[PDB]
Amino acid sequence: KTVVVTTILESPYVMMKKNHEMLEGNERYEGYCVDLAAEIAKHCGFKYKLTIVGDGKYGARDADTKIWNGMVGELVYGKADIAIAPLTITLVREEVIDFSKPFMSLGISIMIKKGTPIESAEDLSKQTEIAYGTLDSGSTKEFFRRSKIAVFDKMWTYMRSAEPSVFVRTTAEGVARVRKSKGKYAYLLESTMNEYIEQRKPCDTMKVGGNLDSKGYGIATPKGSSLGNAVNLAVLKLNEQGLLDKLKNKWWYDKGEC
Amino acid sequence: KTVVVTTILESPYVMMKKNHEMLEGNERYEGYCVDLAAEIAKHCGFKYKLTIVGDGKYGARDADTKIWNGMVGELVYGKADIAIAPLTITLVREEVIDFSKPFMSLGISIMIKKGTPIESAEDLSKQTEIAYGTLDSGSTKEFFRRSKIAVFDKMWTYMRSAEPSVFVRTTAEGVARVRKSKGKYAYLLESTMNEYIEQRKPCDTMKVGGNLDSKGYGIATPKGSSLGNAVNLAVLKLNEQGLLDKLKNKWWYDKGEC
Ligand SMILES: CC(C)(C)c1snc([O-])c1C[C@H]([NH3+])C(=O)O
Ligand SMILES: CC(C)(C)c1snc([O-])c1C[C@H]([NH3+])C(=O)O
Repeated sequence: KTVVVTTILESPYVMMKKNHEMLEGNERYEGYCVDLAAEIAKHCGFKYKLTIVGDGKYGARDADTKIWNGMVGELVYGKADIAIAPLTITLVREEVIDFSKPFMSLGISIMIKKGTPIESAEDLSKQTEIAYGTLDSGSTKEFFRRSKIAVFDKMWTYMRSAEPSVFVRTTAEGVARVRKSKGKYAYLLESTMNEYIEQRKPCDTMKVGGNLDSKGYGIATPKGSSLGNAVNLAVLKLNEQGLLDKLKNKWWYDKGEC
Repeated sequence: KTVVVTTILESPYVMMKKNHEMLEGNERYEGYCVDLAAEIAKHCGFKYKLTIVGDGKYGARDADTKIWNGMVGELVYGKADIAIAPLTITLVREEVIDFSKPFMSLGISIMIKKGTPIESAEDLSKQTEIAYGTLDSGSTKEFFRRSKIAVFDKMWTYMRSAEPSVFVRTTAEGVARVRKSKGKYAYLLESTMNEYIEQRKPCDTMKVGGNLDSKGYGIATPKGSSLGNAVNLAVLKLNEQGLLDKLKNKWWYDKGEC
């Protein structure tokens, strides 16, 4: 009866509080999605337990074993009742799980270290001196892998063949790579995360150019779950009340460092 | 030609240095195994690259897919040339990878919060008020799962059926659980790690009683790797020179906090 929430450690959506070893249950975490989960639970009238996804993945269907991993897999195989995280709504996932209307809009974007002579995806695709990649798993990588758009196909061809690998395991690694590469590495990630990092010291990164696409994050539930309807209505209510905007401002700008 | 070393983040064997985002390659890590790897490389005359195992696992053969995971899998499938970590030498693993003679001896042991009325495995097995478990994966769990020793069989029966789960994902979680349980949780882990934690503030934990078994950690290489022989001779030389003891004292006691 206690709703099991699967989420993922991804600043500023879900983070461990300072000296968390001394805290219990949900009180161990904080962030945009922690606040969102509380608001949704409050609106839908249920108790919940926040759990961090085991493999630390968002969700992808293995070609080899066909087994969904990450938060999507947790829902598909009945391990969790709802996923509250920066989980991108995609066609492939929509076929196996349900998504509420978007609680946040974003698009793939380019992160560069300030000073890098790049302002668009076309620019990256037309040169080789500045390397570029994405999270080694996730919707961003999948977008490039499945895209037939000329520029993105060219970018994907390069990325999947680049050696050393241009892919990273976490956002933190992607950021560190941009920073330590002296402008020789550009990172492709979702816009709202790009905007978040822009506000983190040493304030040496920036989002450049427009977004490569447009999509959103949604609250996910198992396909056909009765919880889906109510959660979707809560997201809409929260959006209309301005709560969603308040949360972004709180975690992105109020706590900004630049 | 550069030896790929697979290891795992497990204090004090391998740890991220303070403000590591600003460091490159092997310089990002420190610890007992980082030092050991350097000594072995120096003795065998090769260059190497330290890499953290992807799934953060030691190594187990999935029953379902039969696919080895963790550092053992990295060696089995040819992703790494050598594993330098607190990898326990077991019969099952010895059948698929090679191990040098032990570079460290240890045994499964009991970790309790000071004050807990427990001094042995028999004591734990004869009561229910104090819960107890192990790493959710690894040689310790496997020992209990495969054991036919009366006391350990009884302990395993309890552990695999206990609800909530008595298993943890990491040593850190096992320790935090012992500490936050007010003596209501005992943790089963290898002795040298138990001894390490004993030296960490708040100095509220302790190893109690004798060990449940006797074994060791070995440097692992792919089955039949030419690198195995030389690495084994290096471990023996390093042991005879007192280097192995120096490293333990350095990371356990010299840096002790109790
Ligand atoms: C970690 C973060 C959410 C910022 C990013 S950046 N590029 C991605 O593919 C992702 C993961 C994606 N949203 C997903 O749900 O798979
Ligand atoms: C993490 C640490 C090495 C202390 C422990 S404690 N109990 C275990 O099973 C392990 C893992 C084990 N050595 C292995 O190689 O699987």
